[PDB]
Amino acid sequence: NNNQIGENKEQTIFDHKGNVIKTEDREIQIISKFEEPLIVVLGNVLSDEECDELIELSKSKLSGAFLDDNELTAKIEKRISSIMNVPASHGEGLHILNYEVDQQYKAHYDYFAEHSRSAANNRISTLVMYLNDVEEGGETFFPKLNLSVHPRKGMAVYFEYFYQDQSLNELTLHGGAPVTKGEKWIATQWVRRGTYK
Amino acid sequence: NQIKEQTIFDHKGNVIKTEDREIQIISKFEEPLIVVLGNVLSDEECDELIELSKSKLARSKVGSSNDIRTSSGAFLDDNELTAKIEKRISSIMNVPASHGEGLHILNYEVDQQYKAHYDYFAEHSRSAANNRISTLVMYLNDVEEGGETFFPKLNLSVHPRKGMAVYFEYFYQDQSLNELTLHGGAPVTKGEKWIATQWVRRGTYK
Ligand SMILES: O=C(O)CCC(=O)C(=O)O
Ligand SMILES: O=C(O)CCC(=O)C(=O)O
Ligand SMILES: [K+]
Repeated sequence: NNNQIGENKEQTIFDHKGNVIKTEDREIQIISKFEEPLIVVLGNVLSDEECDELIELSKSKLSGAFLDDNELTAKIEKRISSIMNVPASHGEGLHILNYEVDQQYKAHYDYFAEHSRSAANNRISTLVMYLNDVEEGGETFFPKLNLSVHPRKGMAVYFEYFYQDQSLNELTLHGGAPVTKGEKWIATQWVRRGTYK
Repeated sequence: NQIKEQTIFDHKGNVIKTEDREIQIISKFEEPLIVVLGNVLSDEECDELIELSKSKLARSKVGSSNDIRTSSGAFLDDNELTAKIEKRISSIMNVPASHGEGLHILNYEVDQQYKAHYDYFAEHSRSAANNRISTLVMYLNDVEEGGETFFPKLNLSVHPRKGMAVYFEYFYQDQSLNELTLHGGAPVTKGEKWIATQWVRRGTYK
């Protein structure tokens, strides 16, 4: 029952210790952390072939679109659940987005306004997975924090917005900067507070 | 019509093409500028640097018997490998290799740490005549737990990952921006940590 040590900080959903996240089928690398709100750059999230397969599944179906469930998407969602420390049933599913040149995603929040039907089971965290390499542009940027993550195939950026202090959630404003050369493919997993699917 | 101080590192885009390798720009903290970089050193280059740091090429002892000091670690005298790596690093850092102090190798064992500090020298010192302006810390091995490079005034950490590096600079006119680059190496709690550091001076050093 010792004295208080350091300042009191809100607990996060992502609570992994160390430099690696050992999932059932892959060891994910913790690359960098912005402490609060928690933004984590992750390495070795998806294999090259998994990235290819997700893009292919996306093209055959066609803003973006969710993939239909199959053995690959369930495998990937299971791995993602280990990273995000929330059961896969809380995720909305693998949503695939393709940016052509000059396309972008203007800054926004991923959680829903309190006064909306969707906020009854609100989003609490996001994982953005880079499915290809982007010749130029396409950074994921957080303008209130002056932090950017640059696309790199197989890597991902994790961030959460489940804080009691709503100003911390409001620091998670983020966008996809315009692609200026090449194209950008991402998969996004948005995680809800409760079971979604 | 007008629409921030300029930086030494001014690379545009997602990669840095050097004479022999394409380095990956992974993440950027804008000001003071801190950049996580991928694909800096190959696995074998990391292993060889570690081995060289235990040879007669080293000028001192690379390992220590809890707080790392400025006498801890060793500079490597020049050979074919170190020159090749310094040439690559110079393209990353946008400064000629002759401004670098040379590869400095440091080994941390369990419980060892580098308490938070600045890399630049105090104005009132002989070393400030040709002060340091930027640092590249290259991770030469994997660390299971601990060993993060942390910036306590910015609440940002970079975790060790073999072959990656963190770059940061402290050549700003606004001195408060330089003082935001206070950083350290968090204690290694499982395994060991090997790094190479290149410190770059404003003018020719060697
Ligand atoms: O394209 C990006 O980098 C950002 C993606 C994003 O904002 C999302 O998928 O929710
Ligand atoms: O060990 C680290 O992560 C940081 C080392 C450092 O601060 C330096 O090499 O100058
Ligand atoms: K030293």
